[PDB]
Amino acid sequence: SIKAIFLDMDGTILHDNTASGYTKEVIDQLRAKGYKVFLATGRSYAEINQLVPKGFTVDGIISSNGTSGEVKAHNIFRHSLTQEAVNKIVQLAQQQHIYYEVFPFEGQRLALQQDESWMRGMVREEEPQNNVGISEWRSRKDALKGKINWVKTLPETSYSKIYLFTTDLAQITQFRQSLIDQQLSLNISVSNSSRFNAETMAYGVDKGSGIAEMIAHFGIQQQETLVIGD
Amino acid sequence: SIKAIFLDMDGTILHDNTASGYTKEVIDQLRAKGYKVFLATGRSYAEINQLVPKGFTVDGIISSNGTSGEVKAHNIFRHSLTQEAVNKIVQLAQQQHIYYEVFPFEGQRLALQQDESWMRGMVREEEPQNNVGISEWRSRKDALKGKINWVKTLPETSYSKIYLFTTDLAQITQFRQSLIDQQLSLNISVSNSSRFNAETMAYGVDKGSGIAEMIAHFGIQQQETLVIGD
Repeated sequence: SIKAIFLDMDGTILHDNTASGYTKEVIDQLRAKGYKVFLATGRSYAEINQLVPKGFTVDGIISSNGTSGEVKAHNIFRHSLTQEAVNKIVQLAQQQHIYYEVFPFEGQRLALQQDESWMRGMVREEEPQNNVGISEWRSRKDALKGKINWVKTLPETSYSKIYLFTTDLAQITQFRQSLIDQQLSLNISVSNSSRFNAETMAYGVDKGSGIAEMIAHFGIQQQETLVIGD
Repeated sequence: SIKAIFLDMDGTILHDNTASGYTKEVIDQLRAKGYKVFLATGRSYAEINQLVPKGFTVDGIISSNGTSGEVKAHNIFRHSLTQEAVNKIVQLAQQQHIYYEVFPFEGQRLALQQDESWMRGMVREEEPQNNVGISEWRSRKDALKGKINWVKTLPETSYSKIYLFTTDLAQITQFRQSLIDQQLSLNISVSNSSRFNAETMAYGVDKGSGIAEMIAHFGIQQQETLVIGD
């Protein structure tokens, strides 16, 4: 029987959205009935906190794709890339003109200002290019419009992940494989959501590991946990 | 251990609403995991069916506030007032200028043309009157704008419920009591959602009885059922 429920979402349904009320109400009910209820999100803790309505409460949140966990506004884990890994991955990307976004745990995603013009160049067109999906194309255009902090030099801070993209399929296939080849040297796990991308996070860390860490904190077993949503 | 989940809602969450998709998706997942998932609604089966997005699927629906149950587009119970009760309640309401809406299981709620003048007059003001809540006031104005079928004579059809309203507190208090007083003679149960209203349905019938009938249809027990939502 279930003691923990995880809801995976991007937060948007908690805002303006007339369903935020219903979702908040359902979570309150579940919690009142004795369930521990958790959010899982790819968004950062700060972002998800900004989106949710006033009074919205869960027993915990795993954010940044399983790399962070928060309970009563206290961090219980924060799994970072090494600074050395970040620097090497960004170096390789730049050298190959692979569009990249570096995600800190706090603040905007970022990229080096010296790479701004070729990154903007790569998604210049309004229509998606070279078989890239509508959704990923729009996401890149939206990110270039106002979500990237263009920095002169990479900040020294804890880093959740790096996203890598290009419209050149052969190039990204090869680059993704080069990261896989270095999984154990850089201590990273490599994932991808399209054939045009890759993401690198700390080795062995993902939404699943985040869920395991969160339920372990509450003394709940995997077979007592229900995971639903995105 | 839970085998059945009932979601209580008015349907609108499933409409253009970018939450419609998430809700459908969550229901698909729960059903794929082996739960029986049901809707419970105050709307009619026909209304709720045209609100939901395409491909939306549940194991059953209880509608019209527990008075109708549907499984695979077939009716499994349809609990009606008597024609005699409907006629009597309407007569009493008319005599006392208690605003009324008679709800068939199919088609628009209805009221008699001969009563249109004083029904519309009662809620003519844009400002809520006599302490009536904003919500209930707006509901009455919305109903009068285009949700009522004004008939010369009441159709002979199965009827789910009668809603009763007035801005005269003393009058609805007494009228509500009069219906309670006749609960066993008319074979009705009386509920109310504000001090300005009353609703009459078949004796013993409500959302709870509909839930009970629906889970018994699937051989699931009450303690195996989770009920969340409105």
